[PDB]
Amino acid sequence: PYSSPPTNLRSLRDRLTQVAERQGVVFGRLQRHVAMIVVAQFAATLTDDTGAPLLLVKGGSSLELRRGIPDSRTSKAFDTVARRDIELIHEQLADAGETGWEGFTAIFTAPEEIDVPGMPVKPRRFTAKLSYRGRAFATVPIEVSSVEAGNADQFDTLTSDALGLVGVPAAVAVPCMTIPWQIAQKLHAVTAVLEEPKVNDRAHDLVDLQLLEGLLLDADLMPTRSACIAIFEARAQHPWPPRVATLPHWPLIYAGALEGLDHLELARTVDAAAQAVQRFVARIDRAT
Ligand SMILES: Nc1ccn([C@@H]2O[C@H](COP(=O)(O)OP(=O)(O)OP(=O)(O)O)[C@@H](O)[C@H]2O)c(=O)n1
Repeated sequence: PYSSPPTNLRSLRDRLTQVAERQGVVFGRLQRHVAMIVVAQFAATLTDDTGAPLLLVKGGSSLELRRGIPDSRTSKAFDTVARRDIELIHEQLADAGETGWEGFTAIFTAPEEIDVPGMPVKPRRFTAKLSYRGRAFATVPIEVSSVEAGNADQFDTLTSDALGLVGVPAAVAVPCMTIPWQIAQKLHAVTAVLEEPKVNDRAHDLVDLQLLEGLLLDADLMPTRSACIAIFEARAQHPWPPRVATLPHWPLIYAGALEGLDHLELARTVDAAAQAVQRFVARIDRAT
């Protein structure tokens, strides 16, 4: 246990290395995780007139927070749903990063519209360039999506002790989109059928959906069913409940997304994973 915060970036990295070995995770994953937590602390300063967050973490970053680095895929971005339009979010995020948090500071690049087949609204992507006490520490890709069907009306508050473990004591509170909404979105995405030149490549959703099933309590099954219906209705595309199919190019992609997750009970083949998520769909659909 450290008595005080790292005096500089060198000490922070040395401490991260120390915690990574003790925890048995890869240093670069832990460093990404810590940088994402730091970004979340800037994001958490964005609030409406009632103190409620303007930004909720979702996607792979949400799963990492809920399950831990060992039990989740590498998250590619700090992915969020936003209750305000991107220009306000960016302006307040940039101000938060300039003011800093526990010695960390951030510069945010200009947002850019992203293409993502199947979503009603194109998300915006940009980058946070984080420093620790004036030394470049890491860059965190950030993704921001519009609300959908009331998916930001509720949230959970996640915590990590990763920064405490390197001696940064402030409280971590990460507002996160709820598991029922997160299931609804991923179920829609993995079952969407794209225009025939384009093809659906989201075999990794079959991993995330198995991971989410492991988190869901039965008391939230009927909430999840309603959230699935709301998402499928709002998106005005294929109907609920969907058929969880696979495509011929998915096997290698599904195997890649499993990398490092063997200690879990995940379906070993992609077609087995599709049938397991199909069973999940049926369980959700019967919780009336
Ligand atoms: N048709 C789609 C595509 C994606 N998403 C949402 O956008 C997020 C980002 O998708 P992606 O870019 O593929 O990242 P992740 O799925 O979170 O994980 P990874 O990039 O590591 O594969 C997902 O979590 C999901 O909530 C969605 O709702 N519908």
